[PDB]
Amino acid sequence: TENLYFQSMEKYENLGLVGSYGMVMKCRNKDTGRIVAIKKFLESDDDKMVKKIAMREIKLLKQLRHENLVNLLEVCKKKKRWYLVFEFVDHTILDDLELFPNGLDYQVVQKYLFQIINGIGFCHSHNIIHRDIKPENILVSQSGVVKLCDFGFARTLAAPGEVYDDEVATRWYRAPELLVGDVKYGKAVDVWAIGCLVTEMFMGEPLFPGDSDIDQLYHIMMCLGNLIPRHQELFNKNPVFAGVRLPEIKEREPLERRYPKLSEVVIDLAKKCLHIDPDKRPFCAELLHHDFFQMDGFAERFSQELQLKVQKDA
Ligand SMILES: Oc1ccc(-c2ccc(-c3cc(Nc4ccc(CNC5CC5)cc4)n[nH]3)cc2)c(O)c1
Ligand SMILES: [Cl-]
Repeated sequence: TENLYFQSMEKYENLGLVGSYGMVMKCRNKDTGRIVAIKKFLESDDDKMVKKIAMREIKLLKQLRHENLVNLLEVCKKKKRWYLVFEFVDHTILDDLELFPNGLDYQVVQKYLFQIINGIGFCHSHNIIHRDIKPENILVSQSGVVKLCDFGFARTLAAPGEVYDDEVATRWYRAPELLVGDVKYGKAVDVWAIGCLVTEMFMGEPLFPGDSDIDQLYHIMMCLGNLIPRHQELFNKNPVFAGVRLPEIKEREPLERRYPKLSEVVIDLAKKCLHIDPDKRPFCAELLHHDFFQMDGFAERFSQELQLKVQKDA
């Protein structure tokens, strides 16, 4: 079955390159009519140890089955190349943000955020750090079901140049530990990224839109103050930053000063996610029990709502 063995690509037709997401093809199932999204995973099966490691990744995808994650449907082979087949979701959060220049309605933000935190939380409990949270990487169904894509397979088989392209593309959402070169980052980098989406979704403005990694740090520190000493040490030892000094800042512009209309509950949520010290950020499950989701029983009501959406939407 679609779970047991490699399937064939004969039943698929190409419909233009999806997206952003590397080489991800939009295809249609000739037999079912189902529209799908196909990514090229392996170039060559030949390397015996390589294949060994690919099966390790595929096995993990098949175990990351969740309502708020794009589903891997099947794996196909053609010649020496392997292709992962994912579901095709209607649109992205970025698409909604471009229709709504003043930000999203409060309840739409609650529903999108709750789902994002839920999907990320599941990743963390399976020892996966998503590392690529941004509006374009968060898909939305016609029924409003959020689905996270792009977490691990393509990134491992990637060039030093693809690593570099990724870091540039996610620049605005990268936590300070990443920007200074901490290679022992943890799950907390996703929480930071979620923090970034809070004010963006409400205000229709990116939070820290820097032009470079030094400029990114500057935007972060102007709002949130000095980096922790561990981060300063990494910065000073990082060849990327040779001849560059960390921002000194006389005047901090705190978040509530920048967005004085935002309620204290919303500000509190963002600040929790945006701790400069990643140890001080909450974990995902704690976030879902913030007042922002719990006032007027939103989280409870919405969990039931979401379960019916999911079952009739799929
Ligand atoms: O390792 C990987 C690599 C790639 C993916 C991945 C899986 C699925 C998708 C995907 C994207 C997508 N839908 C989509 C993507 C972009 C747009 C933006 N254009 C708007 C519609 C006009 C709209 C819809 N459906 N499925 C994208 C990437 C993945 O899940 C894991
Ligand atoms: Cl859909």
